[PDB]
Amino acid sequence: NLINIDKPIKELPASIAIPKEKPLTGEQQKMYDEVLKHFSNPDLKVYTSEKNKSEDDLKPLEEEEKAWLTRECFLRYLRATKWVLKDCIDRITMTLAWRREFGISHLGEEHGDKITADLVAVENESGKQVILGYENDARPILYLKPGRQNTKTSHRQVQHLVFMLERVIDFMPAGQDSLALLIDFKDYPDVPKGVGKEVLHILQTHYPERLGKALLTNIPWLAWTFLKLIHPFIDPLTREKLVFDEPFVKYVPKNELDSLYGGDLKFKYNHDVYWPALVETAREKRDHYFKRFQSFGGIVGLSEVDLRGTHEKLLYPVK
Amino acid sequence: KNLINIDKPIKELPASIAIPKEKPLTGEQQKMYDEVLKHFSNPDLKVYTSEKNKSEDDLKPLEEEEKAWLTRECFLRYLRATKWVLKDCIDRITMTLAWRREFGISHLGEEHGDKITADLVAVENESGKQVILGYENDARPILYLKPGRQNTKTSHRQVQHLVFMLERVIDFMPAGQDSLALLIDFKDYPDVPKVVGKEVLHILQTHYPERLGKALLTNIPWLAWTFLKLIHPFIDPLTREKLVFDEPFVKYVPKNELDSLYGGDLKFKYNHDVYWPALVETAREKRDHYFKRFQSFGGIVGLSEVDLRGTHEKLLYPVKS
Repeated sequence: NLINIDKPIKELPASIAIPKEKPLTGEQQKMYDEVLKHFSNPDLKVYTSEKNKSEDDLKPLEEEEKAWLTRECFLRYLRATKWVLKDCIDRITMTLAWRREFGISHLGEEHGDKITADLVAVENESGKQVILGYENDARPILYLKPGRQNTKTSHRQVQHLVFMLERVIDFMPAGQDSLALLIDFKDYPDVPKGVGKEVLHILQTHYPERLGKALLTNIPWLAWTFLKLIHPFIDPLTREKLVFDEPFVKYVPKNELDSLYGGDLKFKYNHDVYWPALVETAREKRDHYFKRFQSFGGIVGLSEVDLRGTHEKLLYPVK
Repeated sequence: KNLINIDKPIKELPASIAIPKEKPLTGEQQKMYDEVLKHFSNPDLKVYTSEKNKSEDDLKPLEEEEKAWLTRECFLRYLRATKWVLKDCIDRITMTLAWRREFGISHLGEEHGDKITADLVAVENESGKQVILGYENDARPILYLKPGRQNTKTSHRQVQHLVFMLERVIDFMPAGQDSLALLIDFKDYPDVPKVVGKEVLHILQTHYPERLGKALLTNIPWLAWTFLKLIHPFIDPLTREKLVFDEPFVKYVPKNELDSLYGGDLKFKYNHDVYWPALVETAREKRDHYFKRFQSFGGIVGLSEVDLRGTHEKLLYPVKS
């Protein structure tokens, strides 16, 4: 039953359906239109930095930034800000600024991103993070294996994290915009061997509505006890995202899941095979996305369903 | 400099720490309190002899020591924890009585026949991984937990030890207070020689309602810290408020009531042959007083811990009868 695999799975298989989008209410539609109008302003200028935000340094949206400002981008921020228009606009604006500051505002090193595959590659050499497979709801899977840590604490560790989040996002199927994390806390002895605050700020400020599901395994009994103690007091919606003490096959198809966790995929991390495959696959996805964006006028507010798809006519025409 | 050398628990709340005032009950809360009281004052009442082996065919009346545990404040702890739902309150109190029987702590002390004795669990404390010491700003007694000082293998005795110390910190409550403060230090202590989870969870979530007044956390591993910070915005405000981290502990505890390791004035070194007998004796003396007071006031269900733990001659909370 085992399937030997050493590279990311490039497409969502036909056997996993795309879940239907939660419908907008009439009023939600009206403030969506307000966010679109704000960011479609041809004269709009936004900050060039978050940590060094200055009212004296503002620059218009580049082509690649317009491609990031999608229908679904607006919706992620609208949901995250509980549909408060000013908070939504302010949040999108500060993420645009942070993406500039951080070196990822260009949708790929091929458009000038300072954060490159070469810069962060060494961080993945022990396979502490792996993009592989899709779950029941068509979310791409990112494995985090902190016990396979291979490098000293540094800001390159943060850059590596953001790079992979950006790549797992590249892997979203048309019609899905959240990911699933699979976190294995087991220590791996076979692997030899400020940042915390920065990682926290990025995760809570600049990736709204990305966490679809977090599957936790090999939790140390003490942390587990504290998790269980706190669990009844977590809000129901956040509560539902966390999975522990359950078979991962309840949430992931067997042929999409590492065999270490009950699945059918026999995966061994081989850097010189996996890494070029990941980088190339994501690059191909970006190229397609950006080519679609240009073919549809290169405007703000296009849908990721259209940008990541191949249909000739738009599913979500703008205005 | 201003360090105070101490090696034993502090026996009394100092006069410099005020006892927080108790918020009055509404007329409706009073009526339902009276209902709980009526239920447990029933002379014919019989209760399960076990929780894990609960059986409708094995029920026994309340012993004298159990009546002494069924205080006004016990009722109130359960009423608050059950969100003032009477049936849930009565059911929960009942199952804790059963569990206390099963576990070996139904008698308010080894001196009344408890299977859980100081001797049984003493070895679990030899490295000082748990310490009862001092009182915080709201007069809560302080229990230090130092998981990095673990000195024993995983076993049911570790659970017994945990319960024993919770019961002791409860013995240390000042009259007028019934919650404790936990101070948890996650640092690894190498110089303590390197050498169930479900049971501990069940006990903490089922049989100690409304005991956690404050949890002060320190030396948290950065990864666990990150997960704590990520989940924090989604924890209900009431529980959120109980947790303190990345704050000076002197904000929550007087300096002369706090271990110097955490910014306090108390230079504490754990010395088992000094600390342990002092703890045991102090708690014992507190139990003796409480139970003597209970007997002096008729030995009935529903007496107030403020009265049982005090010395005033006349009852502040006479029982409705």
